This record gives sequence, C-alpha cells and structure tokens, in this order.
Amino acid sequence: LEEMLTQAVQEADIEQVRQLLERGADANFQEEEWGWSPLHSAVQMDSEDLVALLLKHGADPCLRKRNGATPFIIAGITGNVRLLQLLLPNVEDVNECDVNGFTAFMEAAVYGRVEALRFLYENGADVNMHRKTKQDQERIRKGGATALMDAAEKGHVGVVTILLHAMKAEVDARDNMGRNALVYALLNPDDGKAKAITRLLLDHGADVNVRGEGSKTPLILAVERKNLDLVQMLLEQEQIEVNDTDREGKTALLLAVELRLEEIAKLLCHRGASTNCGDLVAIARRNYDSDLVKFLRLHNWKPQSSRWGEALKHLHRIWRPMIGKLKIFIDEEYKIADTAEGGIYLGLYEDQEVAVKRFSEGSTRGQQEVSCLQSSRANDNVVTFYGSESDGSCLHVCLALCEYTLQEHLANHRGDAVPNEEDESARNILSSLFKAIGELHRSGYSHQDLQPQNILIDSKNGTFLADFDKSIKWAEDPQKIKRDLEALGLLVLYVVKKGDISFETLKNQSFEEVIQGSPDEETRDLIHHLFHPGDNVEDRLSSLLAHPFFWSWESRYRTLRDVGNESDIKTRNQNSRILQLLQPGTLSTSFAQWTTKIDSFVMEEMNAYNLYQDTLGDLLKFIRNLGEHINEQKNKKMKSIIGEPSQYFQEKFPDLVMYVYTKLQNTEYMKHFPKT
Amino acid sequence: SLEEMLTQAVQEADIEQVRQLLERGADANFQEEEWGWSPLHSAVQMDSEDLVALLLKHGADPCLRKRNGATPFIIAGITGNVRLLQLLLPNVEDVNECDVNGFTAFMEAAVYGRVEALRFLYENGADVNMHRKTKQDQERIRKGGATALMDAAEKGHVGVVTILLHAMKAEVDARDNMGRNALVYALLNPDDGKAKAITRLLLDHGADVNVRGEGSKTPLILAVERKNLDLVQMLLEQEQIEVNDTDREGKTALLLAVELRLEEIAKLLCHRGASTNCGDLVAIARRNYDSDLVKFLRLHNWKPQSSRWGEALKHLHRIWRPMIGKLKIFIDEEYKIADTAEGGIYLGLYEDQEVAVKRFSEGSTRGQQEVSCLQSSRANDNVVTFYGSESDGSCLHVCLALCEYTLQEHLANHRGDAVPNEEDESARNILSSLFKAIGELHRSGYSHQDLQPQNILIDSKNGTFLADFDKSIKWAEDPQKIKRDLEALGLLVLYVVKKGDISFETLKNQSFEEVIQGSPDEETRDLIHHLFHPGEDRLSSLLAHPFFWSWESRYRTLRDVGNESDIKTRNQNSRILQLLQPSELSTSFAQWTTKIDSFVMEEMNALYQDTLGDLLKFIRNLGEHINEQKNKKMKSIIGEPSQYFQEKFPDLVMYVYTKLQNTEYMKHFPKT
Ligand SMILES: Nc1ncnc2c1ncn2[C@@H]1O[C@H](COP(=O)(O)O[C@@H]2[C@H](O)[C@@H](COP(=O)(O)O[C@@H]3[C@H](O)[C@@H](COP(=O)(O)O)O[C@H]3n3cnc4c(N)ncnc43)O[C@H]2n2cnc3c(N)ncnc32)[C@@H](O)[C@H]1O
Ligand SMILES: Nc1ncnc2c1ncn2[C@@H]1O[C@H](COP(=O)(O)O[C@@H]2[C@H](O)[C@@H](COP(=O)(O)O[C@@H]3[C@H](O)[C@@H](COP(=O)(O)O)O[C@H]3n3cnc4c(N)ncnc43)O[C@H]2n2cnc3c(N)ncnc32)[C@@H](O)[C@H]1O
Ligand SMILES: C[S@](=O)c1sc(Cl)c2c1C(=O)CCC2
Ligand SMILES: C[S@](=O)c1sc(Cl)c2c1C(=O)CCC2
Repeated sequence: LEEMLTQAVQEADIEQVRQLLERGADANFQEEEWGWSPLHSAVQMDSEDLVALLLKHGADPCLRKRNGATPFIIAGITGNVRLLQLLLPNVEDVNECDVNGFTAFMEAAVYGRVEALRFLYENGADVNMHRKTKQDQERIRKGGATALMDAAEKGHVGVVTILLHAMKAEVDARDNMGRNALVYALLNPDDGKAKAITRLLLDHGADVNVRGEGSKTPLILAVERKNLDLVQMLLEQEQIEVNDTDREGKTALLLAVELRLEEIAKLLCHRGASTNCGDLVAIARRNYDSDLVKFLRLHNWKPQSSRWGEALKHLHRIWRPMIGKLKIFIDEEYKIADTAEGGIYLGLYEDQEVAVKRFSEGSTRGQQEVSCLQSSRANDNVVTFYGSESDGSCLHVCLALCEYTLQEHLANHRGDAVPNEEDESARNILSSLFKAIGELHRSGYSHQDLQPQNILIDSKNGTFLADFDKSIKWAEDPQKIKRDLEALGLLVLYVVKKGDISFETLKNQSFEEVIQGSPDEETRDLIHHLFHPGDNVEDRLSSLLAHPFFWSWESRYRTLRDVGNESDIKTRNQNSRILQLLQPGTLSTSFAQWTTKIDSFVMEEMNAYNLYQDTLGDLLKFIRNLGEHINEQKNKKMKSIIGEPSQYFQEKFPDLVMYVYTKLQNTEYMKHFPKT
Repeated sequence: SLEEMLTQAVQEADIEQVRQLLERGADANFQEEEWGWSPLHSAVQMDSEDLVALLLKHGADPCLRKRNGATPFIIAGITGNVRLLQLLLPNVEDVNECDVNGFTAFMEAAVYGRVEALRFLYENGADVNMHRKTKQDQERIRKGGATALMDAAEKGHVGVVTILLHAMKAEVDARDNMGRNALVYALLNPDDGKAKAITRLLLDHGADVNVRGEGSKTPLILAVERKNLDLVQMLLEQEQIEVNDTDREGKTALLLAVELRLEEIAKLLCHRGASTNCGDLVAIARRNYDSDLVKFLRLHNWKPQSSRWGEALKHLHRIWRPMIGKLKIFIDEEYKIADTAEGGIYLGLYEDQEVAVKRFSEGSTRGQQEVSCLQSSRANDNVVTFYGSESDGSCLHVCLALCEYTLQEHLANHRGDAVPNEEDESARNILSSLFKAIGELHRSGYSHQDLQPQNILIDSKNGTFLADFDKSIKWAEDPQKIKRDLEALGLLVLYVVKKGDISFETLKNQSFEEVIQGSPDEETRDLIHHLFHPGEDRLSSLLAHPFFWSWESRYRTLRDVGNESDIKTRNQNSRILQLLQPSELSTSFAQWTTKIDSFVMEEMNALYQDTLGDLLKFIRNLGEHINEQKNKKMKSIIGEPSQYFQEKFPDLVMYVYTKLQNTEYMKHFPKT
C-alpha cells in the first residue's frame, strides 16, 4: 500500500515525497512491467530536486531497468549536466551500455544534448565506441553504430562537427552492417541538415562508396531523395563509382530517368554514367519528358493459369507503376468479371498471379471482405488471401487466381458422366463446401450470400468459397447461421442436377418443392437436414459429412453386404438385437414384396438351398449372398442380368440404403458404415 | 515495314525521312496496336513543331484516340508548347474532349504546370470547372471527378494554382467523387514551400477545411503528420475548423501531435480547445522523453486464439509498440518462441492477427530463399500459412501462422495415449500430410533441404505443417538434391512410427541398413526403402502404399483377393495365381498350415495346401464365418483376425501388394 505512493514522484510535489520515505518506503522499488524506479523516473523529468532528495536516501544510479538503462544513461537523454554531476561520483563506468548498447554519451548524441555531450567527453567517454547488443540482435548484423552515426541520422549538425573536430571521432567507422555515418545522414528528411552533415563527413574521409539499405550507394539515396545538391556534392569526390547498382540492379542514372529528374540525369550522363543499364530514352518518353528524350539520343516468366495465361503474360510484359506489392492495369483485357464496385482484374502480387477485387478506400463492404478473409487463412476451402494494397483511394484485395465459376465448371463437364454413372464430382464439390462453410462458421463468420457465382474452381479442380463482402460476425446474432445452411441446401440440389436448374429457379421455390426435386432418397434427406438444422446448429455440417449421400456406391454395397452377414440375419433369428432394430412391429417401402421384383431366374437360382422371405433381413442376406458369388463361373449367366450389383440394388430399391442407415445410426451396428 | 519505317522516322527527328515516306503512301493515322500511338501523337509528345505541321498536310487526325482515349490535342496540353495547340485547334470538334479517364487538354496543362497553354485553352472555350468523367468500374469505387485546381494543387504548381483562382473563376471548393477538395490534394505535395503557399491561396478563397481525405483524415490531421507547424497555423486561423475531429482510427489531431514528438505543434492545439483525453496524452509524452510536454499537461477486449502463447499474446497486444508496416513486435525473452540460425523467432501481431515471425538481416541470402519459397507456397495446404514480410530497413521480418507445437513436442504430449500395441492411426495421418506437403512443395519447384522434426509443426487442431525454408533451393538448379528431402522423409517415417522414442539425431547417424533393420514391420521397411531409392512426382504415388492402409483395409484386401474365382477353385494356370508365385526368397507363409492352431485348422478343413492362394482362400473363408455360433471356440483363439494374420505372417500384405501392384487385381486394394 505505501509503495503505491511512488505516484507522488511524478506529481512533482516534493513535500509528499519526504513524508513517503519517513513513513517507510523503498526508493529502489522498480515497477515490474518496465523496471521503472523513482530515481529513474526522476531523471527523465529533469527535476534537480528529486534526484537530490532520493539519492539522499540511497537510490542507486547504476540500477538497471528492463531495457538495461541506468539513471546515468537516461541522464544523457534529458541532457541537464547537473544531474550528470549529481550521480557521476557513484557510477562504476561512464561507458556502461544498456542491453542494446546505448551509453550516456551516445544518448546525448541521439537527442542533441550539446553541453551534456561535452561533460562526458573529457570525463572518459569512448567517442568511437560501437554498440554491443544482444546475441539474437548480433546474428542479424544489427548494432555497432557510433555516436557520430547517431548524430547524423538525427540531423544534429552541431553535434556532428563537435564530435569530428573537438573529439577525434572516427568518420569512416562502420557498424555491423557496414553502414557508415554518411549513410545514416542521408535518411534525415530535412534537406538542410542532410547537406551540411554530408560535407562535414565527406571533407574528412567518409567512404563515399558505402552501402546501406537495399545495397543502395549514397549517390542512389540522393537521386531517390530528388535532391540535386546532394548529387553534386557526392560527385565532387574522385573515387565515386557512378555505375554502382543496388540490389535490384538499378544505377543512380536509371532511377534518375525513372523519376523524371531532368537536371539530376543530365548531370550523371555529363559525368560518365553508363547509358546502357536499360532503355533510357523509352522511360523518359513514357514520362512525357521530351526534353530528356532530346538529350539522351545525343549520347521468361511462366503463368500458371491456362484460362488467363496469355493475358498474364501481357501484363507481365508491360510496364506499370506498383501499388505496394501489386502490379495492375485497369483495362478490358485484364478484366475477369464485374462486381458491385470496381470489377475484379488480374494482377501480380509479389510476382505471383492473383485476382484483384477493388473497393473504395473506405467502403464498409471492403472492410468486411478483408476482416473475414483475415480470419479464414487456415480455412483450406476458402480462396487464398494474399493481401490488400491501397492507392489511397481504392482498396485492392488480392485473391488466388481460380479458373472457373462453379456454374462454368458444371457447364464444361456436363457431358463427362454417362447419364447413369456415379457422380463422384458432386460428392467432392459439395463436401469441400460443407468443410468450407463449417470452418468459416467456427471462425465466427457467416457468408450471408451463398450462390454458385461465389464458388470457384482452380486448375486442380479444387472448389473454394469466395466473396465475403457480405459476411457478418455471427456471435452478435446466432440464428443468422441458418441462411448459409439453407443456401447450402439449394447448392446441393443445384450441383446434383449438374447445373440444369438455374440457381434463381431454386431460390424461388419453396423448401418442399426443392426437396421434391431431388433425384434420390440420399439427396432428399440431406436437403431436409439443411432446411431444418435445429436451433442447436453448432457444427451440424461436420456430422452431415457422414451422411450416406457421401458414401460411394461401392461403400453402400459393402455396407449392405456386411449388415447381411450378421449371424442373426442368416439364421433368420427374429428375436435377435439386429432384427429387432430393422423389422419390428406390424411395410410401405420399395422392398416390401422384394422377392417379387427380382428377375425370376436370378431369384430361383439364388434359392441354392425355407426359401428367401420378404423380410428386410433376408434381402440383406440376399445382397450378402449374391455379393460373395457374383463372379463365380457357374453364375456367369446371373452376373450379366444383374450388371453392377451395387447399382442394381439401389435402383430397384431406392430407399434401402437410407432405411438401413436410419435404423442403425446410433447403434453398435454403425460399425458397418463406411469410414469417413 | 513502310509504316514502321515511318514510325522509326517520326522519332528520329529526321524531317526529310518523314516527307518521302508519307508521299510514298504511308498511312499518317497508323496506330501501333499495343498502345495506340500515331505519328501525330508521338510528334506532339515530342514537341517538334515541324513534324506536327507536316503530318497535318497529309491528313493526320487530331481527334484520333489511342488506348487511354487521348487525342494528339489532349496530349498537346501536356507538352505545353502553345504553337502546336494553335496548329491542331481548327481541326478538333470540341476543346473539352476527355480521354477515357476524363482528362481534357486543359486539365493536362494544369497537371504539368504548363501555364501559357492553360491561358491559351482558357480563352478558347475550355471548361475550367469540369470534373473528370471516367470508366464504369472507376466510378463505382468513387474514383474520378477531380478538377484542374485539384491537379495543380497536388503537383505544387504554385504558378498554375494562382491563375486558376484569380483570372479564370475556378471553383475553390469543388469536390471530386470522393468528396476530396483541392485543399486535400495541396496538403499532400512533399515540398514545404510549394505546399505552404498554395494552402494560403485556397483558404482565403473559401475552401471548406472540414473535409475528408485519405483514411478519413481532415486537413488539420494531415498537417500534424506533416510535422509542419506553418500549415497547422493557417488552418488554425478559421474559427469553425473543428479541432476535435476524429480520423479512421479514432485519433485526433492533438493525439498525433504528442505521439510524433511535436512540442510546439501540441502546445497550440491545446490553446485552441482540443479535447485533451482521447487516450492518455501524458503517458505518450513521457514515453517520448519529452519532459517539456509532460510539463504542459502538468497544468491541465482482444482474444488470442493460441493457448500455449495466449497469455503472452494478451500481454503483447496490451502494451504500446511502434509498427513496422503491418507488424507489431517486441524483442524480449517473454515473447521468444525459439532461437534460429539468425535472429530467433518471436511472437508478433500482423494486421492485428497473432503470428510467429522469423527474422533475417535485411540482405541475408537465407532470408531471400525463405521468402522466395514461402511466396510460392500459398496453395500448399500443409506448408505453414505465410502472412507477409516487413523490413525495418535492416531486418527482414517474415510472418507466419502461429502453430502450437513442434512435432517432437506433439509426440511427447501424446506418448502416453496409446497402449503399447494399438494401431497407430496418428502416425499414418501425420506422415501422409508430410507426404502431401513435400510433394506439393516439389511440384512448385522448391526442395526443403533441411527436413527435421523441429521444422514440422502441429497446430491447435492436430494438423501438420512444414516450415523453415531458410535453406530451401529452387531444385532445377540441382535436380539430385531432391533426394535429400526424400531420405529425410525416410528417417521421418521411422521417427514418427517409433512415436518419438528415438531421436532424429540418432537416426541421422545410422546407416540406411540400420534404419531399415530398426523398423518395426515390413510396411515401414518397404516404404522407407522406396524413399531411399526412388524413380518428380513419386511422393503422391506412395500415399497408396500399404503403410497407409488401415489394418481393417489390409485384412479387407486379403479377404477380397481370397475371393477371386480362380483362387477358390485353385485354377492352377489362371492369371491371378500365375501372378502369385515365384528367384524369390522364402516367406514367413511358406508352410503356413503348420503355424495355425491345430483346432482352428481342423475345424476349417470340414485340402488346405501351402500355396499362397489357399492362404488367401483361408483368409477369405474365415473372415466370412468367424462370428457364427458354431465357431465361437475358433473365434477365441484367433482374436481380431486382421491383427492375427499380420502377426503370424508379417510379410503377407507387402507380398500380395507387390505381386498385384500394377495388375488388374490392383482393384482389391483399398481406395486411396
Ligand atoms: N516514468 C515511467 N514510469 C512507468 N512507466 C514508464 C515510464 N516512462 C515510460 N514508461 C513506459 O515504459 C515503456 C518503455 O520503457 P523504456 O522507454 O525505458 O525503454 C525503451 C524500449 O522499451 C526499449 C527497446 O525498444 P526497441 O525494441 O524498439 O529497441 C530499439 C532498437 O530496436 C535498437 C536500435 O539500436 P541500433 O540498431 O541503432 O544499434 O535499440 C532500441 N533503441 C533504439 N533507439 C534507442 C535509444 N535512443 N535509446 C535506447 N534504446 C534505443 O528501449 C527504450 N527505447 C527504445 N527506443 C528509445 C528511444 N529513441 N529513446 C529512448 N529510449 C528508447 C514506455 O512505453 C512507457 O509505457
Ligand atoms: N509515342 C509513344 N509511342 C508508342 N508507345 C508509347 C509512346 N509513348 C509512351 N508509350 C508507351 O505507352 C505506355 C503508356 O501509355 P500512355 O502514357 O499513352 O497512357 C497512360 C496509361 O496507359 C493510361 C492509364 O494509366 P493509369 O491506369 O495508371 O491511370 C491514371 C489514373 O489512375 C487515371 C485516373 O486518374 P485520376 O483522375 O483519379 O487522378 O487516369 C491515369 N492518369 C493519371 N494521370 C494522368 C494524366 N496526367 N493524364 C492522363 N491520364 C492520367 O493513361 C496514361 N497515363 C497514365 N498516367 C499518365 C500521366 N501522368 N500522364 C499522361 N498519361 C498518363 C508507356 O508505357 C509507353 O511504353
Ligand atoms: C478470385 S474472384 O473471387 C473470381 S475468379 C473468377 Cl474466374 C471469378 C471470380 C468471381 O468472384 C466471380 C466471377 C468469376
Ligand atoms: C513458424 S516457426 O518455424 C515455429 S512456430 C513454433 Cl510454435 C515453433 C517454431 C519453430 O521453428 C521451432 C520451435 C517451435
């Protein structure tokens, strides 16, 4: 409670602070979050009195906080040299560094404290000392710069010359990345301070051929500064290398042209710049700078998409300005489709092909697009989100480049299956959707506008959800999930009908006529579960992935055969557990009277010794028996009337799979279901 | 080649080249099909008065449009030599013709500061106050609509800005389709003299200073962030400027003033009734060591998703830190996940999303190949999600999805889960994910080069993901080094099947034979052998190796093969059992009838030979009847049949697979 009262040292009311200690108070109590002590806080205030009042009570001036800084190293920042006088007699070393390396002397340089700089110099400060930081920091080649380098980057022109002339500072010292003070100097935005520090460093021997960020020579940071004075000052040096290139291969002259700098280019050419680092005239001409055009003539990428391959080769070929990491041109040739706002165009994000949805910089829907995308990057069935880039007035959200709408995809593949072949494709597309929407739901978003033009297919026939511009965080309103699940219902019928019924016809039908439009009992059941998912929605989608709809025909036949191989079915044991589940209590199904709807020959041949009864038990027994012997050669005749046996039984008995499914779902006999 | 000698000549400045060419019959309206440029266009962009004139004697259209829609007249507004504007004016239908983005010749003179053409187009009917009419896609994002004034203001053209407001009746508060006025454009020119002088000239004329620009920032707010007190003071001369207006992020002009270390600028917004508590201003001044501003006020939620790193990610979000582009990061042990070759990997915040961030020196060769590879991997669902990179100008920060556990940790946490001989579905799931990821990585053209359990990650939902592309390479350069990844996968197979009990590091010291011999079963031995001896899409096919078949599936396959007609009738010369016998060494199931319990054996003979067929037939028959009530005693000696046959004949599944691998009987294999 009484060490809460160090609040009093920042109210600057000295008269409480005396009482604090007498009442019982620790003057070295360090607040545990960042390490702040009273003396620490006192010296950042420049309060001559509080320094005196609590060194009177033993606050250590070599006490380190989280960052490693002592009140002495901080006193170099406030720059009042009387507080340096008050705690110097009690410091072990005037050249003590914090964990990033900053000394009292170096902090005087950063903050331009010119008379605090003076006291520490002839008091033993190491003028040329490079900074010692942490080991994680030194294998990234960080640290090592000097007070000179510090004064140069903070424009403290006064500090630089005092350091260079009164105190023998190494002008061409480098830090752990080879940066000299010259480099630090050329990143101050103020042009006057830059120019003066540069001459003050050049006249004394600073290496004018040094490298900094992005392998840029000083001369290159000068042209990219658009500051002709710096250029002429650096080219007054014999040993300047005018055709040095940066990381991306550009020379000082090339960029000078690119940025439409007439005089700056005119001067690099007039001083022996290499004119063949590129097509120089063509850049000036595209810049509508015909005065340079006149002066300068006097001296493999592979796209991945097939559909868009040829256009993305054209967009790679042409020149375009970059919007951050993105290369784009608004032209019909690169337009993929029309959106509410701005179309979606092809683009190049970090040299990768992408689709680009465009919003107004402040568009609420663009907000919601990026919010949802940013929460979905783990959702493997959501379009890959590369990132967004702003023009300052158009938000470019960049997405993976898919090949086809779901609707286009179905149209191109409508002829793929023979009219009654297993539709493996529908199962996969809808299953990805079921995953995509379920994971989207778990991440807290609901799509709100599911429809085939929002589902895209890639070069690998993966299906992906998209267009989150209308999504909503659903925690606020939890019943709103159920729209996605209804749309998913229509999407099941939409995809199973191979696209032959337009989505807009389905969105106008009632729930019942959509169920009625289903081609089989599996699909009818799945749609029904989507239209009535329960107020307890939770993760209903993940469970429906076990619906027989998703069982291959082989798996449904394997499961009928396995249920029919249970001991109590073959022995027709009516009071067994298995047959009490399947046929209890007395019938209006397709397999009532089933023995009277099998070909008369296969039937009686199959009575290879009473006979087969009209129980469902024996029909499973039947399917089991015929499954085991279909390919034996005494039955080659019978193999040909049945055709594929799975297809045979499902078509003569459309409700069979569903019926055995329903009766065994939460029983020990679920073990016979296929694996999911 | 007639008109491509003519288009060579119009830029050779060769006056007499172009004369013959044209008379000879060259088309003076020829448009190069890339961008639409005509000779007349190039002549006017060039400022060659002589060539423009000669190309009108031969009928060049001054209203001919190139790709953006610009005519040679509209281009003449840019070069700004009024002599060619006079030469093409009698032949333009309208002095106010726009290109497809809305630009008129008048607006172009404004943009390029060509003041003497600006006058020429004034007295010839130019619409000074025209807003730009642009494309449909551009206007549904509210782009376009800007004016000549807005153009001159944004390009510092002090000379052009004064003539539009005084001599030519320009609307000072005209607005664009985004509500930006000329004031907003003016305050974005980098030059301080040019900016400061243009700002005075539009405030005195009636520009509304309570407008919005980029990021909903008011003119006053762009002034603070300019750190230019002079600008601040002139907008501060209008009483109804609203000083407590808030931007996109809820910040006021006064809030930014302290944050940016602006003693003089802040002292002034307070003296103008700025709302002092939109955040703790004194805490920001003191954090900045600006004891001179602490002395002036002197006088007057987020949910982390990770569990393992959740509490630390709550602490990192809570504190203040500067941003590096989109990244919030603090270098401290408390936020350290692990240490790498260069710089450690720390927790971070990328666009307010939790992320792990690997750090390199700005120029590191290694940081390159990680970023090259990560950038190519976004379609790879089993490579860790790559958020983006940010450079501080001397450290490249690579930002990744935040997983919960290394594979070695994950196996350790689940080591006590399984009873000592249970089917290891976990091992199959982890390895297949690895198999997909390395195969998809290889298909994208990269090889990982340092596969090891510490580079494989497991997330909160027990999925596996690859990481550490810092030593990756584009493998076309050396297509053999692919086989380093495949060997590591071999070791990784044994490592995971041994549940983490044998260190990788022991595994790296064993010989190939010591890894094969150390394997618990024939599936694992065979799979590893193929990774050490492959034949560039080999990984995807091995996902169908019986190693990845469940025990039920393996027993299901032998039962099914054991049901082929020519096995049950022992048709000796049929194709199925011609495929089944070699040459080959001896197997554990030669003489197999003498390794079944005498009771089960005898019960089932009611002529089982040592053929492999009748063992498959045996498997098939017993599988069908095990559970009947006459066979309860026999059900009890065999137990679970799949485990029984695999333990009594450890080389059976591999053997049947190999003999049927690329035959029609491949159909009995489980579907993969
Ligand atoms: N009286 C108080 N009581 C209670 N709490 C307080 C009080 N006062 C402030 N607080 C709260 O503490 C929090 C911060 O604690 P701190 O200021 O003592 O420690 C800083 C930071 O945490 C910590 C590390 O920050 P970082 O991760 O960005 O690390 C910085 C950078 O990455 C690296 C660069 O070195 P180099 O590459 O140039 O060689 O070293 C750090 N650094 C850069 N310039 C520095 C400088 N002049 N002096 C010291 N360190 C510098 O060091 C302090 N710090 C950082 N930049 C600073 C700078 N320009 N000037 C002065 N100090 C700076 C504050 O945010 C605040 O909330
Ligand atoms: N004589 C030649 N013969 C053959 N080829 C040539 C020749 N000269 C140049 N080339 C090659 O043509 C290629 C680019 O074509 P282009 O310059 O003719 O057409 C540009 C672009 O295509 C096309 C669309 O480019 P963009 O999507 O980046 O769109 C720009 C902007 O986003 C959009 C709306 O702007 P705003 O009103 O919201 O501000 O209009 C463009 N625009 C900007 N400033 C413009 C200006 N002053 N005047 C007219 N349009 C301007 O418009 C041309 N363009 C762009 N910036 C321009 C600018 N500052 N000044 C003049 N024209 C500009 C060049 O690459 C070059 O290789
Ligand atoms: C990645 S983008 O989402 C995309 S690619 C592609 Cl083809 C289309 C779309 C759409 O939205 C709808 C129009 C067709
Ligand atoms: C994306 S990073 O690669 C990462 S996340 C994470 Cl937990 C760990 C790692 C490691 O390297 C090893 C330590 C654990």
